[PDB]
Amino acid sequence: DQRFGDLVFRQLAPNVWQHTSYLDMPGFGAVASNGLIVRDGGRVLVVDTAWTDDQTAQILNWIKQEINLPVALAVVTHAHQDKMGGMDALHAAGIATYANALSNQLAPQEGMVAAQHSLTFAANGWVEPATAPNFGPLKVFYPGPGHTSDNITVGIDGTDIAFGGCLIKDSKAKSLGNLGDADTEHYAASARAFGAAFPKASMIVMSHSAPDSRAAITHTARMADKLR
Ligand SMILES: C=C1CS[C@H]([C@@H](OC)C(=O)O)N=C1C(=O)O
Ligand SMILES: [Zn+2]
Ligand SMILES: [Zn+2]
Repeated sequence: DQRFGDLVFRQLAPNVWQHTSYLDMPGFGAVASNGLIVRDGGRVLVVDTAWTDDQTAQILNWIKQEINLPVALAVVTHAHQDKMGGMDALHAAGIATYANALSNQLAPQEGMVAAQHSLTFAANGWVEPATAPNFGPLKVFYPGPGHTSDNITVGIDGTDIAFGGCLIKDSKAKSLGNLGDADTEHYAASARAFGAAFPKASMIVMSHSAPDSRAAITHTARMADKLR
């Protein structure tokens, strides 16, 4: 995997890359955050911003250089900084942004810029397709409240990659990370719903670890069960 400015990029599959940015948090130093970049025909689709506007501009620059296709749309997976910190950059590049309607409602109070468009979901978790027009291989699933009440997840058609975002931790993880906004009562169930929603997916991309096996889902759920 490749360094570019302060960011790191790793190709996970033919038309799927994972982007990584860092933030110095005081007392623990640097923290990595992963999103996805996806080439679909003549378009590129982004899943999650970087921590900051500048890092997200860097993402766009790298897409210009390594793929040099226009960015059709971004999806952000909940209203925290690792996932929405760079909404202004995307808007300034005139890229269409999408989030959970709840994310857009929460964003002002979590100090984020709302996306331009709001996804809504069926009772079974699946995105209403009207609200996610022309997402190509991106299948968006709302697993229920866990890390945040608004956390959403994205599988990529034509790969065995699903993206858990901050919901899923790594199979050798010691805790569940920041639970200050979390739904402790439903977290295990939401992790497992994410599993069942993408049952064949075998490469689980996450916010804060390198891609992992489905034991990430299992281990995260088992960890959440001990918090209920
Ligand atoms: C490990 C951390 C601390 S750093 C990042 C934080 O970014 C603002 C957040 O989204 O809570 N998230 C997690 C997490 O449990 O996923
Ligand atoms: Zn978060
Ligand atoms: Zn996180």
